[PDB]
Amino acid sequence: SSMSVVILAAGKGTRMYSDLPKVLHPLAGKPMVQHVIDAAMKLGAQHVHLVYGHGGELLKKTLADPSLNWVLQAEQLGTGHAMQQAAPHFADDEDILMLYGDVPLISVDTLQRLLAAKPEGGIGLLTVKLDNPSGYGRIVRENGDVVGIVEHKDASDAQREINEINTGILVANGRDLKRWLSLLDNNQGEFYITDIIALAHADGKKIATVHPTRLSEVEGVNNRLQLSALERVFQTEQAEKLLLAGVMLLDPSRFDLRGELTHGRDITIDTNVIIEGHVILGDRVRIGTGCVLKNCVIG
Amino acid sequence: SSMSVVILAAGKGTRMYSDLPKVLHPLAGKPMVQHVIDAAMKLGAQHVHLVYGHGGELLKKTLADPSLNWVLQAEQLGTGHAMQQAAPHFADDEDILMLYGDVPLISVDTLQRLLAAKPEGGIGLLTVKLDNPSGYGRIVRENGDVVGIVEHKDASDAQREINEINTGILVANGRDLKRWLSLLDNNQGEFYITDIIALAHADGKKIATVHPTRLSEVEGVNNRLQLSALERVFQTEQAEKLLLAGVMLLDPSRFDLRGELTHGRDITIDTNVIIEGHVILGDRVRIGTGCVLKNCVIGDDSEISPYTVLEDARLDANCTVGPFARLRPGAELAEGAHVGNFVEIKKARLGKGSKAGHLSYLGDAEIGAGVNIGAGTITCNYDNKFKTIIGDDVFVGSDTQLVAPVTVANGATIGAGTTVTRDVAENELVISRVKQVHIQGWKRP
Amino acid sequence: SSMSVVILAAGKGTRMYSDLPKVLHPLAGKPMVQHVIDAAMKLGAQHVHLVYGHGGELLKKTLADPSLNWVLQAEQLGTGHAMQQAAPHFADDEDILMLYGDVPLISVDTLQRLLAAKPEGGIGLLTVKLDNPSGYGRIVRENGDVVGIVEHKDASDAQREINEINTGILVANGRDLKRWLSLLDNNQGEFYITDIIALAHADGKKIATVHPTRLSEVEGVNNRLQLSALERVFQTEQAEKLLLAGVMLLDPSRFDLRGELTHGRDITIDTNVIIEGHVILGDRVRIGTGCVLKNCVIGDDSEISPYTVLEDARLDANCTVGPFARLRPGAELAEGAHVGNFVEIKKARLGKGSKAGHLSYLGDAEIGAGVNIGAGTITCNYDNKFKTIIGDDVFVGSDTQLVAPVTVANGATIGAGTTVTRDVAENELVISRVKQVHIQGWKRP
Amino acid sequence: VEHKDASDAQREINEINTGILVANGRDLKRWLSLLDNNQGEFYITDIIALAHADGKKIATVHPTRLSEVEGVNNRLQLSALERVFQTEQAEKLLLAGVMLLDPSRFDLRGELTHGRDITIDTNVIIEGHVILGDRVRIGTGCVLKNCVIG
Repeated sequence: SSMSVVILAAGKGTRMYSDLPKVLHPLAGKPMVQHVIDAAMKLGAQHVHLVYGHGGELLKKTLADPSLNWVLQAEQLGTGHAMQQAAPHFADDEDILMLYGDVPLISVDTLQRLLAAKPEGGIGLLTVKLDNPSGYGRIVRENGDVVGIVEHKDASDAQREINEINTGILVANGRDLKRWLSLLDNNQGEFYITDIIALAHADGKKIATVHPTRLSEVEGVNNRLQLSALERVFQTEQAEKLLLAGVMLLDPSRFDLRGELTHGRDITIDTNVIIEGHVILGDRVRIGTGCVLKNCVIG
Repeated sequence: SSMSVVILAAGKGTRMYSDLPKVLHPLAGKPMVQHVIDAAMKLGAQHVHLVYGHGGELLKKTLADPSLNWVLQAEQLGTGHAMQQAAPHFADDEDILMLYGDVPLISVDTLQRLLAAKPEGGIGLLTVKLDNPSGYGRIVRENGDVVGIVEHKDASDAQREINEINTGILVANGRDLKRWLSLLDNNQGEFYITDIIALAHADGKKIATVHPTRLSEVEGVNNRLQLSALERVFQTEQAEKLLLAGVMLLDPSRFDLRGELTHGRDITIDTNVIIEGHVILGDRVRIGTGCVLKNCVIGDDSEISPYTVLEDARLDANCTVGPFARLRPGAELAEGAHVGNFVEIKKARLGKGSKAGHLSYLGDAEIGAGVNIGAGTITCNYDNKFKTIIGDDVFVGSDTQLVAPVTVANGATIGAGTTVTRDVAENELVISRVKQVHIQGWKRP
Repeated sequence: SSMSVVILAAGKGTRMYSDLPKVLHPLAGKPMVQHVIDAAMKLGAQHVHLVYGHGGELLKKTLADPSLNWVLQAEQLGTGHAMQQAAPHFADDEDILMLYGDVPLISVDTLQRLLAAKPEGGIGLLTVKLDNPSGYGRIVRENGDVVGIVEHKDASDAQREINEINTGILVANGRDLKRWLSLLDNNQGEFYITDIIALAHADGKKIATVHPTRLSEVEGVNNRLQLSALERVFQTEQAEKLLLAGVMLLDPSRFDLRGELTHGRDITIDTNVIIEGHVILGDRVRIGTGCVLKNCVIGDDSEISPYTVLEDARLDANCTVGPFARLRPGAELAEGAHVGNFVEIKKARLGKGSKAGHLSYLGDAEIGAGVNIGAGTITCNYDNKFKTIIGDDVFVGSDTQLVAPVTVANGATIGAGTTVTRDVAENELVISRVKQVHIQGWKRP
Repeated sequence: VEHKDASDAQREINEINTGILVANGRDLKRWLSLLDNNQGEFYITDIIALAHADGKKIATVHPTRLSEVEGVNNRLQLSALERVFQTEQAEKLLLAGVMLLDPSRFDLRGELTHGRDITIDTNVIIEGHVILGDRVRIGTGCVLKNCVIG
């Protein structure tokens, strides 16, 4: 079928204390936002629309990627407003999926379930039930039926018990989406993207929901501590994939891959090895403690 | 107001198997007991009384700290007895807080709550409820009211369910405290400090309690395994504080700070870096894997490549050093200077945009701007030690030995494999040139 | 009493993707199966019978161990069938315990409980209750009485709730065992070892059960991820044992022991140290970050600075080595000797208080006391290899090449950049001195 | 919130409205005739939000027994309340010194004045106002209505 993505990446990463746009900050040595692009590419995303506020120039700079469709924005005034700015860019015959540049770990499977649980003329919505939901958007169901999202803000004591929350990731047809959008108000002062849920049950459409398989898939980065946790998660994952594919790591928690590792059979890698760029290792290679390999072929 | 502290540190750290007094053992490179002193200082502690049994001499030795009031002790015979020995030292108008030298992680907030929940003419007592309380002192309340402490020892099956336990940390007015103390018995054979709780509800005073925010604040060290757990806790804490303040750590669980780190903005530190003493890093500095920095200033935009060691060294902006570089005290790099692999620098300055790329040793050297130090160059500066000086735009060929004192003026060039004993003049070339000698068809052994 | 063991190790480690037999894969640098042998040895195991399918030749090869009794096997057709192949090998008067070559962490205590809870003419069976038992063999009890094992396969929804599962480890008398075995069927197509449980309650014998104290004792390795988890468990264990026995590890999760560590008192080991072979460390030794020590003796009070590698090397007391130093077999430091950065030592001795500080290679050398080896000194000892000898109080200038065989007597001095082919006499100075040649106003390319 | 329009999340709210409440007559006159009919009817429920509206505080106490707020819509419900009411009366007489040989087979429909050490056997009914003196015995099955027994 036909499908495009939009990556929201316009806020101020104030708590990063950085002169570099938050989304450009690297995870396993590559911009958070490239992980999201990469994933979009893997979906078959026909076009990728990137919405940004400040940081514009060196955003499009540090991201060559001449294939992208950039979308300017006044000055962060509404997450929904942002979604309006790209609205005129959605073909009516294509699905439009919404992602965030600071949520780098969202897996394809979880998105390629979202795109299957989308009800014709409706929304596919990603959700997660939380241990402690003590500050997020509640998923408000009636008979287990999604009707709309409640901000932790205006949430009755009764609602605050709603474990299940909004990841902010969702789908919808481009036509239907153009619709639901520019029919929303500003009476925080901003426009909430939340609303198009009730504004969809409004005109009698069904909003389905799938869950990500890992909590980390929907973890957002606001600061470096958060990013470092995601780095570790990402590295543990890579390490376990290499272990299961036959590479011996003498300590997978002291291993780092920042790129690609092609390997043959019966390789041993000791502690504190870092692999950057693209490394090709043949059969029966041994890498001792502390080695750094970047863009190497080892026979 | 007025407030003093007492640090108990008299027991035998037998399970440390050490010739060093337990409390002197370092946490993040500093004596357990100094963490406690430090904290006391941060309270405004007017005086600090330290009670010790054995280890006395090298205790007061390894702790200069001429500001402290030391208190000897017969030979560990009562934790309460210990508290008696410092009792005559408490002014009646001041609060007296009690801490232990082997509980290094106790936060100020937790103590500066204890000092607020102290009831006039009474005790402020720190407590913690335990997952498994299977061997500690129970807090015995009646209507939620603290009345006294029960040792796990003499504790009914019913009492043993009391989750909440005694940290051993508490407050009280110096006057009232002097009182409650020397009114206790020895009928374990010792005197329990526990008792002054009931001996306070005795004369109708109220004993309040606050809790520490982290369990680790009241963790005691009896052995090295315990100390290592606290080291990790302490390091995770520091690491998270640097992450939240804007420093990127590529793996905060493979990071160690043993001292102080002043930093600017957008710094990256890769895995397995250790920071000792006081390190100042400017904006946009990158530290690669495995580097150890001790008492260093690194200027904006410098890059420290993997496995580089620096101590008492200075880099201006835009310098590059490593991999496999060793900078010793006095090592100085001017703006945009480069030091490469297998290079050691001691009491030497390498001027603006100068390069020392490979296999060199530079000590006691003043080197100017735009200088090229070829691979294998050695300052042969030991015979005290003597000074080598090199001006701007000098080219030093590979495997040159500079025999100090020697001066090489600006624009001079030095051929490879040259020994330099005499001074070199501006733009002069010098080549230590011999004649290679030839045998034809030589049979190699 | 009398007791033998059987180690099952015949399956295909397909999910290891390896050309090496699964059980030979190392845990802390030694074959999984050797951990099991080791343990068997510690039981007093009179004989050890090892059952294998493929991988035979290099199994018995990579395992010298001429003490073992090998048992071939058609081609993995029954875990019970395997147990049949060794059946004719069990003496009727001895107990026979069953272990698996890919379960390396099984402790002696757990086996030396199994061997105590064995009912005369019956089975001692190791079991574990699981958080999630969602695929293993259930232990089926009636009145808490073991009657037989159910495969997750054929297990009613009701049975699938049975937390307790089969480790596959068990005991039995050799006589009784020979019995229960060859009375089983093949009607998966194979023969299940499971059955001899019901086939024991059959002839009215009691099958007892003990549990291992740690889940990891019965963890099986099918792949490398699993093996790495066991490596970490094993290393944490070793690290904690060293901490409790008095060694300070600055981060026990970045420590690795692959062999044996004998140690004295008050040793500090910083992060990312690896210990291989057998290492002996004296009192008060310090090992810095990143060091690798293999088969070394380090004397009291020595300091090994960061990123130093040593193998088959010896340091007496008070030596200092590193950072960035490389000691190879035969490297020996006498009391208070120092080796610095970018220095390699091979079959060489550096005598009392001698120094080799920078950028040097010393092999096949006998160097005396109080000797100064200048920066960049090389024993040019390869043309077999020849011996260089240097007495006491010798000064060797920087970038000297010592061309062996050569002898430099006591008190001699050698100028910088000197090639030494001939012997040097007591207190003689030698300077390989040429003449530096001068061009004025030279235009550098 | 009426059970009707109640989110799945709200439906977890255990605490419910008895429909009993207080308020000043002045304030009450106010809150009332400021309500709509847009079930078609006017809900008394509303004056709660229409009170938090003009910034007043609505407190709440609970009854000590569930039966205090039990409503009768049918006779089965009424019979349950009858039993509750009779158990209560019976227990009050037991605690005040009257022996009932089976307080679950006793019925008081009115008032019983009594003296000391009275025994009442099973299946006695007391109607109107009955006065019993000390040490009176009433056997099984008796019905007393508006009687004085010495």
